[PDB]
Amino acid sequence: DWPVYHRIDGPIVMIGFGSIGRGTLPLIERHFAFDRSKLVVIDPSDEARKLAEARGVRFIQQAVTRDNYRELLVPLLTAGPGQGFCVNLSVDTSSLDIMELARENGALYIDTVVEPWLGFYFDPDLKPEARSNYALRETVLAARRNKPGGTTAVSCCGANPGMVSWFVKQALVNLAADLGVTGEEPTTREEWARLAMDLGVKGIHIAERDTQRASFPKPFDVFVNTWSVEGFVSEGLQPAELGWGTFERWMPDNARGHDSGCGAGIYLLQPGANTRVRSWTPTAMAQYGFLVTSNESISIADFLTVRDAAGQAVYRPTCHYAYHPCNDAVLSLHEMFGSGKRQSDWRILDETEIVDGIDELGVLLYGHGKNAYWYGSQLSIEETRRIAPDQNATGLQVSSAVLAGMVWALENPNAGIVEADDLDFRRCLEVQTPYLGPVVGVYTDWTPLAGRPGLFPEDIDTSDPWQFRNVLVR
Amino acid sequence: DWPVYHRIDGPIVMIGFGSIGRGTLPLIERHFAFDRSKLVVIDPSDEARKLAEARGVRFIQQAVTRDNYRELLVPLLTAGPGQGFCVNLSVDTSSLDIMELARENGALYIDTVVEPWLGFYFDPDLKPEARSNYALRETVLAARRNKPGGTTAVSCCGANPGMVSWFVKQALVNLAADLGVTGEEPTTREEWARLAMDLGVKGIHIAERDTQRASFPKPFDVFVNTWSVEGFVSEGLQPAELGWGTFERWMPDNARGHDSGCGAGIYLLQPGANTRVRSWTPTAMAQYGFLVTSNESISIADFLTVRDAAGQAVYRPTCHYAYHPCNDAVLSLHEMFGSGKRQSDWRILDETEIVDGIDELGVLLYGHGKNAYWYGSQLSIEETRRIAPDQNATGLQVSSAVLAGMVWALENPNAGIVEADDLDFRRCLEVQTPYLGPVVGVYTDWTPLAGRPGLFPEDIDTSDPWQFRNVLVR
Ligand SMILES: NC(=O)c1ccc[n+]([C@@H]2O[C@H](COP(=O)([O-])OP(=O)(O)OC[C@H]3O[C@@H](n4cnc5c(N)ncnc54)[C@H](O)[C@@H]3O)[C@@H](O)[C@H]2O)c1
Ligand SMILES: NC(=O)c1ccc[n+]([C@@H]2O[C@H](COP(=O)([O-])OP(=O)(O)OC[C@H]3O[C@@H](n4cnc5c(N)ncnc54)[C@H](O)[C@@H]3O)[C@@H](O)[C@H]2O)c1
Ligand SMILES: N=C(N)NCCCCN
Ligand SMILES: N=C(N)NCCCCN
Ligand SMILES: N=C(N)NCCCCN
Ligand SMILES: N=C(N)NCCCCN
Repeated sequence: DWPVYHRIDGPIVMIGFGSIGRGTLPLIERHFAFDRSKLVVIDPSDEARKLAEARGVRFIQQAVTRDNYRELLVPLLTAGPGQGFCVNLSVDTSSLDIMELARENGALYIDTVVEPWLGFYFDPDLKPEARSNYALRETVLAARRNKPGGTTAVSCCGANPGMVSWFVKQALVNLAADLGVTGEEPTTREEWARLAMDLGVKGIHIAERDTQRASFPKPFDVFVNTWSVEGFVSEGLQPAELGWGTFERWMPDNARGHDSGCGAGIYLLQPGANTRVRSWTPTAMAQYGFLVTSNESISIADFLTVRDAAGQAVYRPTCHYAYHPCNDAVLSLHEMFGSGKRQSDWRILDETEIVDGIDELGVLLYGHGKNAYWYGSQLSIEETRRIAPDQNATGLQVSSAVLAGMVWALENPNAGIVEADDLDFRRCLEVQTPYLGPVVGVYTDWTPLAGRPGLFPEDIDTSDPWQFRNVLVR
Repeated sequence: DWPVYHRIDGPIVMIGFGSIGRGTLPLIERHFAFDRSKLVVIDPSDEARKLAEARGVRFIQQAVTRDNYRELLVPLLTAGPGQGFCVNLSVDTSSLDIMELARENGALYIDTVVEPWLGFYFDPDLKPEARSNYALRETVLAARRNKPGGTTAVSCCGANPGMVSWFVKQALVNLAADLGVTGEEPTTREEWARLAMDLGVKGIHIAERDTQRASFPKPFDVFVNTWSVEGFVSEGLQPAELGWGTFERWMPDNARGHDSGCGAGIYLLQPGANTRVRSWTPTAMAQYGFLVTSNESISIADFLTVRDAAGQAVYRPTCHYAYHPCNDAVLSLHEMFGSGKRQSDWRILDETEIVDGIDELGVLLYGHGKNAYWYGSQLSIEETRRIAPDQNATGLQVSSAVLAGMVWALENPNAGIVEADDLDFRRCLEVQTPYLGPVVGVYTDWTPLAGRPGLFPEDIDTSDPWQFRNVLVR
């Protein structure tokens, strides 16, 4: 039967019961021991309430806000007898404030995004830089500097960000092995960074192709996606953003850096979901991805930074998302950007609506001696239905990563604020792999210069195919 | 009972029997009197042969080429007893050479594109300028200067180019009435051009939204369209191209003009089917179109040019395509450009495969006192099936325009080389209108600056919303 990893000896408070909460709840029930009445779900949606009622779980129909979160969450998280777990799978809530509250009260915490309080983005007073995931991540880094150690809080532990950090580590190990480089895997951050440098990894795409499709065609004036529409649109309207590698010799005129912080990022003064990059996955082969911001674009580049004695970066990989969402989401983006406004309605595809497809999600490491290597999951909707209820393949990659991070947090409960890059990647993948379908590593000789130049003049760098100059669609 | 407009007493030579030839043959049979034995279809494909044989029509299974066209076509065109009609609905053949051959032999001619001989669209030694539709059209204008008058040959008489020239005239008439501009309806080119000028028409989009969709979803690695895939891809890879208005104050850095010719055009050093423009149709409302080259982008701008005594243009409208094809074609373009190569297979949607949808095709005249006015057809697939066989809504708009052009040519058989702008628009619409479904005019207050500026800095011209600077997606 399914492994029960740990007893949770306190309340389990799940904030949000949308596509990911719905997929995560059954895994929590499956893999942890606890009295059923310890778990409570908080979400303002009537749709969510009705579903929770049908699952027989406690439900509080309330939006968590800047004004109520202390009065609501402190009693719930401290109900006893021991340590509770705050599982934050919401939109419109501050990850940082809720994380800090959980830690203050001795509750474990996990989320899948650094989300701000409602109102953050649609404010005309914010400069583009302040709307970046780099800036949001810096709030978490500052929180950790201010309060080192303490109760474990896992930031950004979904599929991507989250699982893909573990895939990067596995991929680096595999690349070394494939070269005949034997000897123990890295143990420390510096050793991981040096492995990437030593292997000559220039950069990393989070290279994803979602091929799920529904039994109904995309409706006019409806945004369709396989996970949060609100979340995807919000991030798609944030600046295009990337971890910025030391090898890069060019950036766009509308690229900007940061005065402060870890030093690993740039952003572009244009929306990520209307920015295309040339990328590749095993099933897609060459494809366009959208350069949507993501926490791990920064966090992986930061993690794999090698510095000199003076503290200047001497090696860092480029890292960013290259997302090809499901076809109906591609059409939804074309519709939304073309109309200059959000659609009147939206829907997230349910497993009962999906006729076939996979969520092919992995990491594409490039620039090393074997050109490019993609490592990741090819989870199909058919396999998903066999192994976990109430979610599609996109959802299961996320919910199983949350499961893995929860196991890690329960196993390592005094680790302070951590990102997926800080966790034991082998333990996490051990927990997650039963939910990932085929997990494979594939080399390719494809580069962004394949077939170029064509019929028109292009500004390309033929000396270094993987330069962002060649990847960015201009 | 369907009107039988005229008897055709000579050979009817149909070159090409793809989507448009298949839709056009039954209209020819319906609306002209002739012995069926006098029709001959020429196409290299087995598929075409089998369909022709099923219709009991003479078929010759040959590709027309530069090497064979004289020896192949002259006996067919001159078989008698009367004047023949060459109906050219092919790809990979020279419209100019066939048209000249038909004229030399006293046969009427019609086509829907200025096509070059096979090999042109991918000659690596061709400069971008030479790949433009402006350049191709100039070969036709030069032919007309060399041999004025004579047997009628109608160049570019499909839906667009073709029908939309007639819609522009009707739209100018309607605008004059609504804006209270007094004067007789124009009856010469110079009078039409002066009317556009007097109305303050800054520019025109050929503004199209195809919403046809099939009973099967888009297959991976298959290009799907509602008319020629080979044709659409070829034109999509030609430079983005537009008739260039005197009101325009800016053009992009990669825009180029022409040192000779009618003077009406610019092109961009990028492919038209990967170039987006902000546009509008009644059903789509605000949408992206692709800036795919089209003969009428140049021909309409040229037709509506007012020159001073010295022969310098003092008024000319901007004119270009803003094409939103069917959703499966949108996905096909994303796939093709994203992969950097044509898909391995393609298909044209048959009426038997299409579940619903329309081809909304009209002209959007902008910059006048009522902002913008769209005039055109909203033909549905359901109506198409009721009124004409063997074609979808896209096809019927084209085949019915060819029919109208044929009627006009028989009624005006010694008019020389003409474009759709040169034909009697009321007569042509009288023939075509039974096949166009709802034909409507709609005003809108939408402009390309709607909702702009937004989240990010943009290079806009706030003084004049309709500037290309604002329309082009950059
Ligand atoms: N790291 C990853 O791989 C990854 C993947 C998917 C989603 N996410 C993120 O996970 C989160 C959930 O995604 P989803 O697909 O379940 O989204 P969803 O849109 O399906 O659900 C969001 C849910 O949060 C709710 N909610 C809104 N305001 C709230 C508030 N004030 N308090 C409590 N709940 C509130 C909605 O009512 C709702 O049911 C999103 O923030 C998201 O961007 C991360
Ligand atoms: N003006 C408009 O509105 C408009 C609209 C649709 C199509 N078109 C144009 O009409 C033409 C036909 O379009 P379609 O949808 O029927 O295309 P299609 O791709 O369906 O058919 C083209 C046909 O030409 C053939 N052919 C190829 N090479 C040939 C040769 N050397 N000699 C004779 N025949 C040959 C194919 O075998 C074929 O059956 C295309 O050139 C096109 O771009 C114009
Ligand atoms: N990383 C993001 N920007 N969003 C989360 C995407 C989840 C789909 N695998
Ligand atoms: N992941 C990093 N960028 N740095 C290491 C942080 C370690 C937190 N305990
Ligand atoms: N005008 C073109 N570039 N192509 C012909 C388009 C036919 C769809 N109405
Ligand atoms: N349509 C033009 N641009 N000029 C007028 C041509 C008239 C051909 N008899």
